[PDB]
Amino acid sequence: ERVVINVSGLRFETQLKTLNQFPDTLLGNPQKRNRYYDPLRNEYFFDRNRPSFDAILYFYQSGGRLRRPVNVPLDVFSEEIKFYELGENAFERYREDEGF
Amino acid sequence: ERVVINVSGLRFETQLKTLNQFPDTLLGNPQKRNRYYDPLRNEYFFDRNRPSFDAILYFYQSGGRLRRPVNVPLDVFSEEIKFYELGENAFERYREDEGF
Amino acid sequence: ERVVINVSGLRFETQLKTLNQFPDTLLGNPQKRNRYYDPLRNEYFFDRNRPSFDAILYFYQSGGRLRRPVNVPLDVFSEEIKFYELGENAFERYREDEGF
Amino acid sequence: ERVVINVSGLRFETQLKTLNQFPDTLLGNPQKRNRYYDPLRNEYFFDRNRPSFDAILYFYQSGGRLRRPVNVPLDVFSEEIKFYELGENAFERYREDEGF
Repeated sequence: ERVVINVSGLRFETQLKTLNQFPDTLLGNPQKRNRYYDPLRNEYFFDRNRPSFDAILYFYQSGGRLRRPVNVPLDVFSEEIKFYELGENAFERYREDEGF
Repeated sequence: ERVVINVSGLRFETQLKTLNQFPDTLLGNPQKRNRYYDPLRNEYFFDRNRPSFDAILYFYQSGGRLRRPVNVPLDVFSEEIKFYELGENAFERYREDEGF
Repeated sequence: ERVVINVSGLRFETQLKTLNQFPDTLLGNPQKRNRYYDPLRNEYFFDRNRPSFDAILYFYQSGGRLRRPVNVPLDVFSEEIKFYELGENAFERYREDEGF
Repeated sequence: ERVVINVSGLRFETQLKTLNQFPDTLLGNPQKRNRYYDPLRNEYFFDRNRPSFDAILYFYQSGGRLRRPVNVPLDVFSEEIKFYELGENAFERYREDEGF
């Protein structure tokens, strides 16, 4: 099943299975992701930072690799990983990787 | 209400409420933004630099965080923040952040 | 008149007047740009490098500012400015700006 | 013949001839690329990293120039060139270019 995630007009596509492998995240939990469903467009809409999302989707595609894009600052990216609820395990890895 | 902002073919989407929170800017003022409405496509069209716009929309989404993308030079970005009329408060913060 | 330039699937939009201000370039010369018209899609198609094009269109929008994106290497960008026939005046400025 | 390659929602377009010049790669071999055909959308779908793909398509357009985008880390890019089966000749050049 193909899913369309619209981040501020930038459309990402993936399979439901890709998101569902991390069920304790916003996009992996139907109950949380469905709060963001747009019934008019059959998409999930986020009125959020666009350049961070490459990395949020790749976290799922890669089975857990969390990497901040260089064109996106630390604090911006930190707020997005928290919003998408990637988990304390992933936040720990990220924190070691950047210093703090 | 969903808004489509077409910057040189790159389409951004946001909510009207997101833009309207900064009413003393081009995109937050209906009177100014409507000069750029494209009645054929039901979008606002800007024939302008594309890579700067991520940051112009995120200024609204973040409630005021103004950040220059690294792939975009200082002078290019400076001209865009002036064009979008982000305000002297925001221009001051930006100026401290980059030197000048 | 709105123009759609499809660079390898990345669609850029501008006005004809924007391109026509530099008539001695590929995109500013109807005779040269029309070799790339796609009658099925009513677009100009280039099966070329995508990240360089932001900067090729901005050269026209800015009235002549030629800048290489940082995510695009020198030799890649040099080949694109030559292909788009931006002119020896612009190529000189670029050459000073990068060394050689 | 125009081909649409959908990488996680980012659509790339090229000509079949462009891909077919490197027949010993995934995208240059009909038998391998067709495993990824999406009959509902008449596209080839890859649920993969988006920022690396500029460079994978440009490898074909340029007749062999393989370059890692700067916004994409070494290990991420290395996994994509292996997946797309660009060849040991190209992997050797890449390895010299980055160290290892």
